[PDB]
Amino acid sequence: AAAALAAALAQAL
Repeated sequence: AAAALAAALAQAL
């Protein structure tokens, strides 16, 4: 989940 969330956030920003 760490990675999943990291990635999504990278995209959002």
